Amino acid sequence: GDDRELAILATAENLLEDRPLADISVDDLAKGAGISRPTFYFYFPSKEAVLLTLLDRVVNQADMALQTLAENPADTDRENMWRTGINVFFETFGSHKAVTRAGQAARATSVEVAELWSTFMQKWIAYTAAVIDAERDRGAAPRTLPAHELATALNLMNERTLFASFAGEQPSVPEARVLDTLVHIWVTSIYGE
Amino acid sequence: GDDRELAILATAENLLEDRPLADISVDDLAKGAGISRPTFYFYFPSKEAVLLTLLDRVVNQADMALQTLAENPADTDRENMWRTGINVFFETFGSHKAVTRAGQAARATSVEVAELWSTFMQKWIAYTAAVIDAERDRGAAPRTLPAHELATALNLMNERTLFASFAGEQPSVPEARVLDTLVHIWVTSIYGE
Ligand SMILES: Cc1nc(-c2ccc(S(=O)(=O)NCCC(C)C)cc2)cs1
Ligand SMILES: Cc1nc(-c2ccc(S(=O)(=O)NCCC(C)C)cc2)cs1
Repeated sequence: GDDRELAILATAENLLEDRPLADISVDDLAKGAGISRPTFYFYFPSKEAVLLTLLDRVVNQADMALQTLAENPADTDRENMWRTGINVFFETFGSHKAVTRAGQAARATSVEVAELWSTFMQKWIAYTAAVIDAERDRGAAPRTLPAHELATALNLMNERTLFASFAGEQPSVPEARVLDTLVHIWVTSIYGE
Repeated sequence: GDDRELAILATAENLLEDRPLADISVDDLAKGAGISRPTFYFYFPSKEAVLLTLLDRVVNQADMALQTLAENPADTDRENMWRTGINVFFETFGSHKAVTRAGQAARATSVEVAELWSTFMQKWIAYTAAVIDAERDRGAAPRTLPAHELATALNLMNERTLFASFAGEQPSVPEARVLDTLVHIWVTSIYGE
């Protein structure tokens, strides 16, 4: 009953490691979760909607993980704070590469995939600006760029660059170097200047 | 003869201001340039190949423009040097928004659009790292991150963020704020930490 949903979801995740959404049919999703095509249609309107449910769970996992960090401050320097935060995304999306890759491709195609991405980006940017602002108020960060514009550009960098790394794109920062790379750019631009 | 090619190219550019490639047919390209469908096929294999020729000319215009700057150093501070360079891309792509937007969408679909992008990105990154390195050698920039990894991340930021701005995406930096925003992040991260 609820198993079947999870099974359809685990099946699409597995099949996306090997091939793109366009190359996975409803039939393959049904088969893999051990159910018929019309039983599939009872849980999902389309394969597309399977991607979106997967993407939704990744995005919320990153989100919840970032909330957790916010409710319990790590006893540490300013560099490590930023690093820990950026690491929520590196680990969460980086443990879900096929879904990341496919969810990103679907922004071109699906207005809901586009709007789910857009909603959380705005949320993660507003939080980065709140923290930059907090940092400015206590006198640790200088008042340079508008905090919101700086956070916008830093979030957008992290999106393209984390995602280029996970996909092994040319060019990209090697995955084992990407965290350090982002964290130097966040910390120099936030504290410098 | 050669007019016809330019006319087909100017027509696709115009039609892309209003609608996506998928919504422009070969027929519309033919009509707009004042020729038949089969006369179209004599200049181009597909609409797709029309996009790619347009994208090729934009990319080379940015490229040539960046070469020019390199052959005649502006008599100026380090911030303005970077600003002038980033401005080549802001102006070039930003004067060609529909082609930018469509060329970017086509990376998902066209291996040649993907490979043309990938080739110039590698070139623009190698040049940014050469200049960062040069800057380190003269003692103006500190040896922090590997120059090539830093340039990778800065180029990728500029791509997503310039392109998000030109498309009016949510979120995005306002277009009238994006240059200043990028330039503070390049200069703090290159000279800081
Ligand atoms: C200590 C703190 N870190 C953050 C924070 C850290 C990283 C990011 S992020 O890496 O820029 N995430 C948004 C884009 C993802 C799709 C890759 C966003 C916010 C906010 S407060
Ligand atoms: C003074 C100099 N500036 C550069 C330089 C400046 C900007 C950029 S760039 O803005 O990062 N361009 C590559 C991506 C485009 C599609 C947006 C790349 C290199 C190299 S040397």
